[PDB]
Amino acid sequence: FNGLTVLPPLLTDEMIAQYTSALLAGTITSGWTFGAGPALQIPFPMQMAYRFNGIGVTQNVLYENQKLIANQFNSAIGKIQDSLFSTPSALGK
Amino acid sequence: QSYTNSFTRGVYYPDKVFRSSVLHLTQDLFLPFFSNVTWFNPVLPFNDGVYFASTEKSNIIRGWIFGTTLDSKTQSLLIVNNATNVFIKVCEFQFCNDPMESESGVYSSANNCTFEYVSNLREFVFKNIDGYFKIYSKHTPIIGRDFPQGFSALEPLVDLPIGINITRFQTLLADYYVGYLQPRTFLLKYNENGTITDAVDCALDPLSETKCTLKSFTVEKGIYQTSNFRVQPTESIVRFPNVTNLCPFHEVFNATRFASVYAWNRTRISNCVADYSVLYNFAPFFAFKCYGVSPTKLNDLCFTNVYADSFVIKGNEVSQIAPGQTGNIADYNYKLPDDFTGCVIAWNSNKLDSKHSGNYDYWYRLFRKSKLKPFERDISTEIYQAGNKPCKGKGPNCYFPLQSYGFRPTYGVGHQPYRVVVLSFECGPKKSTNLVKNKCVNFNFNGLTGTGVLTKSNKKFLPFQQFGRDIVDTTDAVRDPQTLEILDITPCSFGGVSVITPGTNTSNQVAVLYQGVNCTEVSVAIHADQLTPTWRVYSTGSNVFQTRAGCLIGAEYVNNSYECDIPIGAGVCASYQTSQSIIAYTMSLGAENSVAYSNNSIAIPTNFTISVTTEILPVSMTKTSVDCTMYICGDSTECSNLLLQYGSFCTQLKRALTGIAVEQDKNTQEVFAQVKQIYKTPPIKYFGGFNFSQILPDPSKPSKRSPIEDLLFNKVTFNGLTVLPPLLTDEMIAQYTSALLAGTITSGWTFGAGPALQIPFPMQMAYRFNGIGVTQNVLYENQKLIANQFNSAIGKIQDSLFSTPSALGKLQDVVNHNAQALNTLVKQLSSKFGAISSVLNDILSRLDPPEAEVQIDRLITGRLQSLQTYVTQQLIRAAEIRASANLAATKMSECVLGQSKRVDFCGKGYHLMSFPQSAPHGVVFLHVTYVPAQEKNFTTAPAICHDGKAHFPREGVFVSNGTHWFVTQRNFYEPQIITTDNTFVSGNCDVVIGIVNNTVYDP
Amino acid sequence: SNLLLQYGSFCTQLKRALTGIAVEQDKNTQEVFAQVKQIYKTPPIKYFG
Amino acid sequence: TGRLQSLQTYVTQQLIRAAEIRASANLAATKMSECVLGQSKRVDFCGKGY
Amino acid sequence: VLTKSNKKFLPFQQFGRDIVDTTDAVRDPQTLEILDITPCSFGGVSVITP
Ligand SMILES: *[C@@H]1O[C@H](CO)[C@@H](O[C@@H]2O[C@H](CO)[C@@H](O)[C@H](O)[C@H]2NC(C)=O)[C@H](O)[C@H]1NC(C)=O
Ligand SMILES: *[C@@H]1O[C@H](CO)[C@@H](O)[C@H](O)[C@H]1NC(C)=O
Ligand SMILES: *[C@@H]1O[C@H](CO)[C@@H](O)[C@H](O)[C@H]1NC(C)=O
Ligand SMILES: *[C@@H]1O[C@H](CO)[C@@H](O)[C@H](O)[C@H]1NC(C)=O
Ligand SMILES: *[C@@H]1O[C@H](CO)[C@@H](O)[C@H](O)[C@H]1NC(C)=O
Ligand SMILES: *[C@@H]1O[C@H](CO)[C@@H](O)[C@H](O)[C@H]1NC(C)=O
Ligand SMILES: *[C@@H]1O[C@H](CO)[C@@H](O)[C@H](O)[C@H]1NC(C)=O
Ligand SMILES: *[C@@H]1O[C@H](CO)[C@@H](O)[C@H](O)[C@H]1NC(C)=O
Ligand SMILES: *[C@@H]1O[C@H](CO)[C@@H](O)[C@H](O)[C@H]1NC(C)=O
Ligand SMILES: *[C@@H]1O[C@H](CO)[C@@H](O)[C@H](O)[C@H]1NC(C)=O
Repeated sequence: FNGLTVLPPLLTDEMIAQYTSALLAGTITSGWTFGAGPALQIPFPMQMAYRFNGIGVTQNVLYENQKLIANQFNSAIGKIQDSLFSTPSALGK
Repeated sequence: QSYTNSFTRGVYYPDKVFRSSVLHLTQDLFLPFFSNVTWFNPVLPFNDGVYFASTEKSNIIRGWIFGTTLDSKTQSLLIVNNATNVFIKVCEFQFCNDPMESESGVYSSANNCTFEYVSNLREFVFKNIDGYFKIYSKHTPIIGRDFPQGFSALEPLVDLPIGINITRFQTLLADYYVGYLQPRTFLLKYNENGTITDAVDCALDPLSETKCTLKSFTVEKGIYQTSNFRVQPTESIVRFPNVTNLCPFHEVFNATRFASVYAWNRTRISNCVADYSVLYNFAPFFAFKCYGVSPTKLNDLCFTNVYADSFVIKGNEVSQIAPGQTGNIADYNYKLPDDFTGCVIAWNSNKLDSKHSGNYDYWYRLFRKSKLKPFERDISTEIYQAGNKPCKGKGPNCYFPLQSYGFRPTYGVGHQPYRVVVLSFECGPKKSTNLVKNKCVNFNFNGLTGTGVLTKSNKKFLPFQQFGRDIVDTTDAVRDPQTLEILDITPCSFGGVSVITPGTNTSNQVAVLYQGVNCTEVSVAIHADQLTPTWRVYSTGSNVFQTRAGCLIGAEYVNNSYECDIPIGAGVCASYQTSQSIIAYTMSLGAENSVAYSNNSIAIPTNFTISVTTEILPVSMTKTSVDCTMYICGDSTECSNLLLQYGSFCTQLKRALTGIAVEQDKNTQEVFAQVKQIYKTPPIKYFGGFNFSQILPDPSKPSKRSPIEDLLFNKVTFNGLTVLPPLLTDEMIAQYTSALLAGTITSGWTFGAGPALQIPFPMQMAYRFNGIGVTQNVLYENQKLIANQFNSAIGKIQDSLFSTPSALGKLQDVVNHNAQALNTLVKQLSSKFGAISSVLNDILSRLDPPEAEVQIDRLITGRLQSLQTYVTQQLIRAAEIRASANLAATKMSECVLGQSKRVDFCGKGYHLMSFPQSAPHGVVFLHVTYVPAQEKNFTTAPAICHDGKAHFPREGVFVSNGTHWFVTQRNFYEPQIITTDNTFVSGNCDVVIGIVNNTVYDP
Repeated sequence: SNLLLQYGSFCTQLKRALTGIAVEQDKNTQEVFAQVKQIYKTPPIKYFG
Repeated sequence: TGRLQSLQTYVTQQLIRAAEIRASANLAATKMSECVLGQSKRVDFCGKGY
Repeated sequence: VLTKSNKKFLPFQQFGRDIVDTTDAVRDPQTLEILDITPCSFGGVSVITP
């Protein structure tokens, strides 16, 4: 330009992706605890049981409908890939 | 005759302004640091001031001789000085003494000696500026003659109003060091008295430029923005179309016969290149009087009207050919206008306008009963009447109104025929040069001027388009006017340079990041003297690194990975390591840690830590009130009247500032005054082992502040601007802090939702464990230890603030930002704003009010823009601090007046409690949190299939130590034997995946 | 440049504001994305229920 | 004067947009510290529904 | 208000300013006495009305 300069961000996109991957891996393996100290491992069907307990739903239902819920999630995430892909105004902000 | 370096010598007092312990950055003709100094009766040229340090005790130096040639034209200055008093004679002589009573004063002459004046390590700054010869003397008689690399200011000794020309200087003899001065920028440090004890250069080193920028002599570790680099232009090229000499020149300029001199030819020079300068060589043009423009070449500008004229005149008559002149030509032939901007070119034409028998052919008008006007043609051929009787023919005083020139070859310059071209306007001089490519160069293509790099273009122009633009509306591509070729205008490389330093105290080596530039490009620019930041960091061949942020020529890249210390950009960061040097590394985003996830693998901690963390929040800002009239106008009635015409700008600014002040008051009111009644701590002071000494008020001192509050307070530190005191005094704020803390430590969180309800502190902490999914039985089971942990943690806090001086960075930043805003506001009072001066009083008693109105208006506009900018900045910062104060109020209403379940809101872990502490313009939250530790790997199963039915823990987790299956709390290892009161049943043993057979014993 | 020199520290104020904005952006992304102590890897190969 | 007023307008607009984006980034940090690093009980904060 | 000053002017400095470039000290050669220039008292007035 004419004196304007766009300074690149300190955190490169690869580093931001690495932070995202680390947060997501800690969320899916160690659950919610990694943000309050050392990451404590726990199987995902147990963390989902805890999260059902956190909304006034006893964990049994989760197990009592484990696989179905997975498919629901497996379906829901799929629609996201389409929802962002089809609508061009999804990333409006 | 050796060459040395001037270490820090050559600092003189620039102005008689006393200053006390300041850092003043001034630009003047200084002696650059570490410059090359000649150590020595040869002739030394006087290049715009010289630093002369004569070091002798034998008094060999007997003064100075100053001048340019000493040829009895210039005032040769003769200066002598024995020890303290200087005898100065500004004489004018051919020679000095050099072409007991060991003195020779013969010189050569004393003619026109207008002025005489009387008054070991003798250093003198000799300058000639503003008609003043300025000699600055430091006569420090050190014992010896060796050149000391030391510091000493130079006081102003003498100023003499000479107003003469000086180019050379020689030393009177009957050693010394000489250095030259250049216009530089220096940061002078005046001490308490007016003693400039230190000076920092600005053109040397990246380190001694951040000092100039920050107005300080000690910089802290970090990266500092500084001046912007640019690759300077290398050459300059001006290009024009194929020079069409085809103007009506040769037929007009080189015709054997013209018409009558009064009847000039319409030599209309339009729509062609008026390159008639070559014809200067065709004929010996003698009377070349170009009054408005004097082209020795003329090929660029296009103009509408030329009104060119052709004349045939004598020699000793051009005196009447001048703008606004009167005489025979002006009053009879053609009047030249007062603003006559054109070329009168008369050339002798004996070889083409003379003949043997007499060239009686060129008539000129001598008599006319009318006066010519500019840009007029006289057609009147009537015989002039000079007698009362009617004029018909010769005889009486009736001359033919045209006299024929008697052109002869024997006549002199004043009578030889001159053929004259008169260019009389109501092109552009420059010869086209060769086109350069791929070089940062100035270009002047067909009048379009700029700077940039011209390369080959693939853009196809339609055969009428000359320029080329973009959405930015900048000239991107130009087609060559001469060779008809297209080429783009890629601009010269530029950007910002930043200086990375580990701090003045740590070291002095630095790094420089030329942002957004190729290392090859910057190295090439360095090689062929192309960079504007004239200082060059010494290239070693390994101290140059390339990254997406730019070229970092200050350090070496290491393949190692460390946490970021000084952010460089694009992940790359720089840090000092000890051998001792600056290194650049890719930022390591912490240690990589893979959690060993499995189908059946859980880890429950068996221990914990009661951690305490500090959370510093700005809550308020300094309340500032500005009197618009007094700030803008120094109690001047005229300025007030002029300001009155600008509407309610002063009223608007006052309203905004008052709103900001009341907003600050409401901010501290909302943050600290959420408690109805001031609560008092009990006198017993025992809280079940918890200490609470550093946070409770300490009565054995004034202000009744806690020791941590005392550390916080001791750790943080004119012209219409007034700092209004806050409504709530710091004692009152401390009283609110004490009341909140006492209600927290006696009634717990109950005092925030109603009347305070007393409760023993261990019981309150037990319920706070209940609030984070840890049964109260833990606390009682580990009371003492936990208390000690808390007692330890808080203790470390007292050291953490004490040891680290950068802990209260945010509040100090707020205070410094307000101080900087006020300092800028008052410093722009000295800004001239394109006016005569920055003081209204001088303008008033220097100019009449009608003229002074313009200058006062300019100053008013500048100061009003300054005030508006300050007010808008304060409004933005007030909104920011309002958001921060709302956050602080939310924390005090949730972290302090209760236990918050929001993660990472009231601390880095499971929140237990929080304690507020007042701080200057802010609050500090001591967040007490539960951080589990001492993990233990375990095997888990979502269910338990005992009586053919699945069993799930009511609130626990099923774990196994290899052999026996227990259920435990999911935040603290407490195994328990599985029973019916401990699990609940749902269905049979088929849907659950990780179900495991076991026994559920009934009690 | 000389004419602009008489307008006081306008350019200095603008540069300080812009640098504050830049470091604010860096701090924004630091606060948003760097709340994790250590980089965690996914298990070598495994599903999650 | 014209160009410096343009610069001041641009800088003020950037400051206001920076305050807006700072509020947005604070909200994003709060979400990642309350919706990602834990389960939030606030209604319609981490999405429409429980 | 012109009061006795303790600022040691070296015998070449006529004026004396501060970091704000406000002349906080002057000395007339006739008196040759260094004196500070602390300004006339001012401020604001505010009306408390019920
Ligand atoms: C809580 O801790 C403080 C600080 O250790 C105790 O106060 C005194 O601390 C100094 C050392 O800084 C000791 O020499 C004193 O003996 C301590 N006590 C007294 C009475 O001055 C404080 O006593 C501790 N709390 C309680 C209730 O004992
Ligand atoms: C200033 O000059 C006085 C003269 O008496 C001296 O006492 C004082 O120490 C000096 N201060 C400094 C810092 O040079
Ligand atoms: C004008 O130029 C023509 C030749 O082009 C010449 O014959 C004529 O006499 C000239 N008249 C004057 C006034 O020069
Ligand atoms: C005309 O051209 C001839 C050569 O052909 C030259 O000698 C003469 O001086 C020129 N006169 C003018 C006025 O150009
Ligand atoms: C710098 O220019 C060279 C030219 O050959 C090129 O190879 C290199 O990639 C460029 N570097 C950058 C940072 O663009
Ligand atoms: C978990 O169980 C599934 C069931 O098919 C199996 O595929 C997977 O390998 C198991 N994971 C282990 C044993 O780590
Ligand atoms: C937990 O750690 C503390 C020291 O921090 C120690 O005193 C205590 O005994 C430990 N508890 C267990 C269960 O190991
Ligand atoms: C996981 O726990 C088992 C025992 O339950 C142990 O043998 C193994 O080493 C642990 N793995 C870890 C701590 O990574
Ligand atoms: C498991 O815990 C039980 C309960 O006391 C103990 O008797 C047994 O030795 C423990 N075994 C292992 C392998 O930890
Ligand atoms: C649990 O025991 C039942 C019989 O009591 C058996 O049918 C079932 O397969 C067992 N489950 C496992 C996982 O061993």
